[PDB]
Amino acid sequence: MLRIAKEALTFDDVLLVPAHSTVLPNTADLRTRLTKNIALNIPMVSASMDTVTEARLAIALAQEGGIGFIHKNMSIEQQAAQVHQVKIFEAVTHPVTVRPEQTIADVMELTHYHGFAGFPVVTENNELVGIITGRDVRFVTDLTKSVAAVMTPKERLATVKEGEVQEKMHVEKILVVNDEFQLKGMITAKESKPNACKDEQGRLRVGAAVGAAPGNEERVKALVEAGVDVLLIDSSHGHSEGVLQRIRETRAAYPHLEIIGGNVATAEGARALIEAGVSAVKVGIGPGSICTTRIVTGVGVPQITAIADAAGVANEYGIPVIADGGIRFSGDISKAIAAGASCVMVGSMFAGTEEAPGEVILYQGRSYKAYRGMGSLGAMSKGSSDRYFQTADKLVPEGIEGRIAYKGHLKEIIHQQMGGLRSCMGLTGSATVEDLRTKAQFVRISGAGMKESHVHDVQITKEAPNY
Amino acid sequence: MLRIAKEALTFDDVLLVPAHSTVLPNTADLRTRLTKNIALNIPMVSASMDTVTEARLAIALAQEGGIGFIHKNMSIEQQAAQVHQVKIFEAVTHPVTVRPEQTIADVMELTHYHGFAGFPVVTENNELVGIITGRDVRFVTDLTKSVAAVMTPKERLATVKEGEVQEKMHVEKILVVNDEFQLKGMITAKESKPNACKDEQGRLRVGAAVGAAPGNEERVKALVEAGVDVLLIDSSHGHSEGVLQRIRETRAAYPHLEIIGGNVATAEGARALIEAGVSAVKVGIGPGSICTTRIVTGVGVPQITAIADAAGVANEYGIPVIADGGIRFSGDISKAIAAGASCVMVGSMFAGTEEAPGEVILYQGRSYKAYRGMGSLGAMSKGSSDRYFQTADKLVPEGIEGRIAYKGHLKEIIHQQMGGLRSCMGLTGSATVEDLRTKAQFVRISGAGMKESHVHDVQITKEAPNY
Amino acid sequence: MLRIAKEALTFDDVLLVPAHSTVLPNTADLRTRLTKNIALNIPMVSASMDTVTEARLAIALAQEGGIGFIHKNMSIEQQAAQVHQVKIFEAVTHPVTVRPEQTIADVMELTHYHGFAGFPVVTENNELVGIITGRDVRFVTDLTKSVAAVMTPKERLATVKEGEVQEKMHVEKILVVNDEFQLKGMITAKESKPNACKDEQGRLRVGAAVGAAPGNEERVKALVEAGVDVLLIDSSHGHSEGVLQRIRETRAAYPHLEIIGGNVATAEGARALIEAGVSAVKVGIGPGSICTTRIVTGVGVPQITAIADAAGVANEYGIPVIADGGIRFSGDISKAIAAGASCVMVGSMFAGTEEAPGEVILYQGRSYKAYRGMGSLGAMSKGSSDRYFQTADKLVPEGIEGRIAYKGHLKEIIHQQMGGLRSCMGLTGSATVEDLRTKAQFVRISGAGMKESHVHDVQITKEAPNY
Amino acid sequence: MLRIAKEALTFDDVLLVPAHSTVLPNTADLRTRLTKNIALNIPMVSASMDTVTEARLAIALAQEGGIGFIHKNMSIEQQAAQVHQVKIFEAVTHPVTVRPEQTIADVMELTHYHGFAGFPVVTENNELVGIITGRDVRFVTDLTKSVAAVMTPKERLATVKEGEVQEKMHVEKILVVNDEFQLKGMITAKESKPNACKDEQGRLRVGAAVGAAPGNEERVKALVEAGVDVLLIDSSHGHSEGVLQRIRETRAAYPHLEIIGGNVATAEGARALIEAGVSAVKVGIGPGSICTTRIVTGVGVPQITAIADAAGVANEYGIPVIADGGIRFSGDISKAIAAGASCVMVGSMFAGTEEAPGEVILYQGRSYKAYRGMGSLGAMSKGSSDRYFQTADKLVPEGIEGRIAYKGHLKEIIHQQMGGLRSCMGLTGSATVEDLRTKAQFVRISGAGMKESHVHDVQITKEAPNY
Ligand SMILES: COc1c(C)c2c(c(O)c1C/C=C(\C)CCC(=O)O)C(=O)OC2
Ligand SMILES: COc1c(C)c2c(c(O)c1C/C=C(\C)CCC(=O)O)C(=O)OC2
Ligand SMILES: COc1c(C)c2c(c(O)c1C/C=C(\C)CCC(=O)O)C(=O)OC2
Ligand SMILES: O=c1[nH]cnc2c1ncn2[C@@H]1O[C@H](COP(=O)(O)O)[C@@H](O)[C@H]1O
Ligand SMILES: O=c1[nH]cnc2c1ncn2[C@@H]1O[C@H](COP(=O)(O)O)[C@@H](O)[C@H]1O
Ligand SMILES: O=c1[nH]cnc2c1ncn2[C@@H]1O[C@H](COP(=O)(O)O)[C@@H](O)[C@H]1O
Ligand SMILES: O=c1[nH]cnc2c1ncn2[C@@H]1O[C@H](COP(=O)(O)O)[C@@H](O)[C@H]1O
Ligand SMILES: [K+]
Ligand SMILES: [K+]
Ligand SMILES: [K+]
Ligand SMILES: [K+]
Repeated sequence: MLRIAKEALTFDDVLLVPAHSTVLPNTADLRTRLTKNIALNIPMVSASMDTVTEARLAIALAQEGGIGFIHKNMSIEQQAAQVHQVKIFEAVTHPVTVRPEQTIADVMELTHYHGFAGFPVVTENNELVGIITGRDVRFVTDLTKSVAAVMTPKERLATVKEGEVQEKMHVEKILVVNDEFQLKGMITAKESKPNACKDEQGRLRVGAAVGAAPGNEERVKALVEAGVDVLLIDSSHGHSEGVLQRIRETRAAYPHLEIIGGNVATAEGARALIEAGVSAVKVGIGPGSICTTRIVTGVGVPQITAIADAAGVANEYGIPVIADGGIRFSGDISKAIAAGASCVMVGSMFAGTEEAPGEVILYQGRSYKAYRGMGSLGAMSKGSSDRYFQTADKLVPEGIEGRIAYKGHLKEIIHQQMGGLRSCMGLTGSATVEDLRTKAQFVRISGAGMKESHVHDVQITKEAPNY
Repeated sequence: MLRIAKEALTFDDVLLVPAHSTVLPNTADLRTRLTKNIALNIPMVSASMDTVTEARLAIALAQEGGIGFIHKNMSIEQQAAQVHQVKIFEAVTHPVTVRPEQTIADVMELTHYHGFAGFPVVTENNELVGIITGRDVRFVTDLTKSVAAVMTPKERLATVKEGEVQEKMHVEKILVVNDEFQLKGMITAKESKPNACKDEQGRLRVGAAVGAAPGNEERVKALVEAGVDVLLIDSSHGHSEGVLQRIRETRAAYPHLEIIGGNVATAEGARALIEAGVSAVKVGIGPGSICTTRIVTGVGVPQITAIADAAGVANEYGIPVIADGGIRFSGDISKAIAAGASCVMVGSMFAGTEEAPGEVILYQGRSYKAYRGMGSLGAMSKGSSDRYFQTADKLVPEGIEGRIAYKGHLKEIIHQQMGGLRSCMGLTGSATVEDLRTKAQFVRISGAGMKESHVHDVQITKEAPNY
Repeated sequence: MLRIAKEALTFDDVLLVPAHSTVLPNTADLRTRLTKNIALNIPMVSASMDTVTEARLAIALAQEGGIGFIHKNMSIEQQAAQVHQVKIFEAVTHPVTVRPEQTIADVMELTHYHGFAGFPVVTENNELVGIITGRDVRFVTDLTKSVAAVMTPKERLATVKEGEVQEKMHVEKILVVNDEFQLKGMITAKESKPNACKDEQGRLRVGAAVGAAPGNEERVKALVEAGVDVLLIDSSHGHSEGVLQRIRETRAAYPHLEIIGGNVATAEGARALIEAGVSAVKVGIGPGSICTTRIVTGVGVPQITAIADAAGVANEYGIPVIADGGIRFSGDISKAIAAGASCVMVGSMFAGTEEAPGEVILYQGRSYKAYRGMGSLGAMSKGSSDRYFQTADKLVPEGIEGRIAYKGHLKEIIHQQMGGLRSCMGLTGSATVEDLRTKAQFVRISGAGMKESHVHDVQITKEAPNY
Repeated sequence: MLRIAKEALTFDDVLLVPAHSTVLPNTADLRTRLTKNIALNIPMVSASMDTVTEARLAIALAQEGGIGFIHKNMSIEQQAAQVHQVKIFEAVTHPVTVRPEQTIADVMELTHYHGFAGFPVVTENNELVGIITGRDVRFVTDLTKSVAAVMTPKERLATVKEGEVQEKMHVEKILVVNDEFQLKGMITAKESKPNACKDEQGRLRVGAAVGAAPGNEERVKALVEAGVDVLLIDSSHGHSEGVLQRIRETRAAYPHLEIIGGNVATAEGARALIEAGVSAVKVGIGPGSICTTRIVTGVGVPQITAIADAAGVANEYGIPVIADGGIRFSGDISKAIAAGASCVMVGSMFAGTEEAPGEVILYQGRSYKAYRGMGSLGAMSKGSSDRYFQTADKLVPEGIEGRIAYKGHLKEIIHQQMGGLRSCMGLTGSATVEDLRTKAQFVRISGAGMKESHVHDVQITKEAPNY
């Protein structure tokens, strides 16, 4: 009579089972797939939220092996600039410089009559027209001569266009130019981040979100043109025709573009996304820390069941599932993977790190940052308006606005969390992320089983970095 | 051995499943049925409680698309007057006026020798006997003449009886009279509330409760005579013979009267109510916020199972179910509908609004209103007594007395709550209330699933209007 | 592999189902059986605990329709005296009196020369030897005569032996004597408590506990000789051979004595008690408010399942079940009955009433009384010792010592609680306790169902007498 | 689809069932097996943790009938010295003594011219070369003679080598020597601890842990050479090949050594340990009070199911199971045994006793001791380092550091806890630990059943010693 499918389960209803293992935590292999064609070094992506991911965090995350997704709550050029920033990220030097009109006396004023390498010569703005060296000047007496009658001319310089160049240097100092022969710096013949997630040309990978409303074409175009590695079409309802249509159109317009579509929480929803053309299915309706959808609307599916149901279909097409929302501890990452996901998307876990947007706030002598639902009033009010234009029709939010404890640097957080994954892989005898994802077993536990799992019956005196 | 049917479920044991959808929240259709013949524009009715619904709230609710139920804790004429108030609600002007005995000097005292429209002329009390205009007087010198020798006489006036009249005006100012030609105002040729729930003649709908005890005939009669749209026979035990008898008698006496009977919590109970003649089955034994029945008596049925069981029968006769009690958030409304209800009856959700009875109370520098069970001592003590008459026989209450946070205006609350319904209809791909009610699917969740549903693991900094 | 029977259930896991009803709460019939041959007017007995039941409460409870069980933590004669007190409870007057040696002047000193009824004449100690009346003296001048030469002699008095006598009075004042013709008072030709639980001779019923250890014979004998109506052999383990043996012996020694045996929590245990000869099976291992057995020992059975299992057997022999422990609200009484019990035994519910032993304690400006497990250290330390005698062998308690809020008078508590029963009987359409016990149905509910049952989502401003 | 075995259960999900019993708590038999060949007098062992077990507690526990396991967070010789200490524990006297060079005047200086037993004579360091008695001196005048010309020579002494000797005394005072004839004390012809757990030669039993990393051979060798009764190879992952290999090697090197291996939480894991050669299977992955494994890694198995699954296999080979972690109250011990374990290993239950390592700490005017996971940062930092050597590679802890309330003496704790076991054995009619372990039955209970089990609805005024 009551129309009810079986009991759906979330992270706290299950525990993974230990198994025979020849795997040590530090030998565990963390590599996995974000989409059919994009590899991750760690099974983490960052949420596309104005309180989690801008260029700063996207770069830091990619350096550690994951991919950040730039949020859409900014203008097109703003978003494209963010992507571009990530794509060109290098860490070049930017030397002291003179004019073709400046005199030798000007130069001697700078050098202080003791030897020097040289000064790149630049025009009114900002053309590079030569160089003057400690050997061009050592024996020039006439302090009145302009730098241009004694400089090494344009053609004797060794240069590169911005964007490894270390190949062309095989000469040991090279001047970076652009398309109008305009100086941008210098690089002088000299791996900090071996787990970096990078594209075929050794650039850091980045993603960016656009959402499903009509009229996104201009935004998509600019993001692809800025070299985005993966496009996320993010919606609170991936099973909506609107979303499927938007995915179809984007697939048809960029047949090689890796696209993530979601969110869904069912087999059917994962099926309709795959049919629309996604390269990856993003799963989660309502499990997010800052989410009130389940309460406001009554709709949702516990996240371990949502994952397994979406993966049941997505596996049949070779399509990876992304588990998005509700990850609170590193043991949830293990569980989301064993349920069928190839990686997890996280907000709160990364929010409040140094790298996330926003400044630190003090509240009762303790450190926090802003963290808010993308569907909260504040996140939505940066709507398209200016409130000058906007106003019986008030928005009904499905997210809250809050504060989250300051976490410090992203790198240490990732290391803490992946530690716990590695240890689970040793416990479950999973060599690779695939083995955890396809072979690990669960048991179902009661509320009393979950209390035994936590710390219990002792006073914690010190905070542990993973708990 | 132990006599036990299956596990019964309440709101927090279930979540609705998202589905393929061509529905947008703002295109969702909220219309539904209160009874076999009365349509609602929104699936909400207000509880019949002395701390929720009197004329004030009944009018405000009907203007928004629902129906209020006037409570019975007042005299017959009091209750009939409340219904009448709702039925005649308009928002007429009520102009300045003179006597047939008053002189022209009296008039000139009022006008101040500059032009005027006119003054309706009235008797000792309160008959209308004519009009005197700025053109009746402009050239009357004799300030001593009585208004009656120069007034426009009774028959040259254009008038209407109280109770659209805008048809007869096709003349642009019309004088409202009653049956003794007595003046009541004026209306001068001039839609704020398009979702208003209205009867075939464009009057706001209203309901009123009587309860099941013998001797209600006089009360019913007066309520029907006051134009009540729907009679509620409300009881803590709708499956009691007393209640069924009372419903039978009322059906026989008013074969066209829409009658709501309840409350029940079973198939059988819904069946016996339908057999007795109800136009709608009201469901809920014990789920109310202020209810202690379950604890005091040990009896009750979790409300999602109570709804589905009652709807299983009521569907077979085309009879709508009203889900009454236990609605706390807008997601519960979605759930109660998907379980089989056509609308929800709410107390606490509306209590504490400006429109509900009682004044605002301050308690520790914060705003509240009184909200009490109709079976609490205070609600019951307004019994029939005066305590002068009343007293080893003390009442045993099944409701408590309390306070509820001030909510502000009803209109904003309704908009907040229906927002969440609309969003669920988009999530579940339900175009109409019927589709949610008959096609949406649930999953069953654990206590851990319900914690994931809420906000979790972040500090809320601002209160969201729906949470 | 793990040796586990099905899920056992307690009060909060179930709710009763409303049903068709021709029963009104105030017409509900509360009468039930304590044992095969002893009727109760209300389905309550009081626990045999030194903080719940001594004569005071036993009398008050019997007057309301139940039976109190005097505890065993006192000497034999102490316990027999308590029983006796209950058995003889009447509410006699006790007039002013003179000596056969006292003079007329002594009498006139007392009367003050205005008329008087008379003075019963008594010996050195305390024999009754006659009467002197206002008419024996009115005309006796000689103030020196001793009362004995003018008294109405022994044989003209109308008298009764202690222990209705109102039959012999058919004469209107009668002098109460004992076996040595010794005066005890007077009763002068004059129903407050119609629900009183009484024996065939109109005396209040009382029970008394002895426990199962060897050597109880003397105690049993004295209790039977004091007119105890029902003997309780109370143990934390009724399925222990020791207990069954003790029951066997007592049955053989008093074939007509109603005996309660327990506690058990299984079919088997109820069977072995019946076989041993009990007139009633008492059920409950670990559910008591002050009990720590379940935690200390790991043993126990949730009380609704314990009841139904014990009743499954006990029903086949016509033997009533007593549900003992874990009753917190009046809805638990309804549930315990529907699970199969004929009445409930309560401790905390009665503890802290005026009538229970101990004085009121103030603790932070609020009223309490002592309430302790009979297996707590304090209850057990009144062992048999004096601590002078007693002491690597310390007792290991299965009960705690605590305080319970002052409740006031027992009568009001009973009325509050039976109110809730009556209302459940109306809700479930149970005319008699038997119908609730054998025909009412349960549903099983989740933790979320139990939260809906309570008060929720409102601030209680006043305490309700049943909640 | 989701890969899930049945619901696993922990202590609070179950209760034992009372049964027919001829067993009294004080007649219950507590003896059980630690391994195939080592008997315990009580079914308790202490955890191998630097905050629970060093020699002090190992000795106290063995005296009460259990076995302590010395932890490995110390050097080899340190650990061997601890074992040795336990093995030689006696409670000898150590008399006053003189030199062969000291004069009679020196002696008379000590005696004070009144009679004396005698003085054992010792060399430079520390050889025993004779004795001088109150009868050797009574008649020696020459105060200048050296003790050696008047002493009773080496050969007239009655002596024993360190390590019952009371047999050789059959002479009543005997001088304890070593292998270089060096004096160690004296024992003079004189059962406090009858439940002592002892080896075939009447020495207290002790265990010691080594862990599974390569290179443990030297440590094992020294522990065996120090007379360890049982070797524990303890790991957070007993199903890891590394652990199984280490067990294999140790079995092959010491075919008669009793070895405990673990921890596992499955049938398979218990099977692989038995195959590797263990004499006992230790069970528990994640249930420990101070454990965060379940949360950090997501892996674990509720402990009652982990026990029964491991015992299902281990029973088929006659191999005992040790239930390790998550024991909080004495009722958990009963449950762990009935689930299949032969004894329990405890940390927090013993931590904070006088005997456990560490000093008492005051924190807000109350007594505590340190208790920490062996996998917490602090426990692990005593790594092998000195931090001078050690440092993007920080450890990821699976244990926390905390404080636990001071418990007093271990003996009283054990007596409290075994009290509760004994009482359960009476309740379940289990004469021996074997009967509880193989015949007792469980019921499964809800969260509401567990609340009824606890104290509820009363204010505890005094702390009970077992709760
Ligand atoms: C896009 O971000 C999300 C996602 C991924 C999810 C939910 C959600 O509320 C939002 C924010 C809601 C927004 C931005 C409103 C616009 C819309 O999407 O129509 C959710 O409940 O599951 C998944
Ligand atoms: C007799 O009172 C009880 C009863 C009825 C129960 C329990 C209990 O602990 C005591 C007190 C325990 C005592 C007096 C110790 C003596 C003994 O009985 O051996 C329980 O857990 O279920 C039922
Ligand atoms: C050995 O002590 C344990 C045991 C028995 C268990 C766990 C645990 O974390 C530790 C401490 C973890 C350590 C010492 C890290 C070294 C390692 O073992 O690799 C657990 O979760 O179940 C059982
Ligand atoms: O306002 C919101 N309402 C509901 N879900 C949101 C909202 N904003 C973001 N989300 C989702 O919640 C996820 C983050 O969940 P978290 O890691 O548990 O903080 C995001 O990746 C989006 O899926
Ligand atoms: O005193 C009472 N006891 C139990 N139920 C009540 C009482 N008064 C009103 N009710 C019911 O509780 C409902 C309101 O529930 P609420 O919306 O959860 O506050 C009413 O519509 C009646 O069904
Ligand atoms: O010390 C004790 N330990 C366990 N049970 C007890 C103890 N003392 C009394 N009882 C039982 O607990 C019952 C009272 O339970 P209550 O009504 O829930 O307070 C008594 O009737 C006895 O069955
Ligand atoms: O740091 C740790 N993490 C997890 N388990 C631990 C750790 N240290 C000890 N243990 C285990 O926890 C047990 C003690 O559990 P307790 O009795 O519940 O305090 C030990 O016997 C080990 O099995
Ligand atoms: K949420
Ligand atoms: K309620
Ligand atoms: K209890
Ligand atoms: K734990």
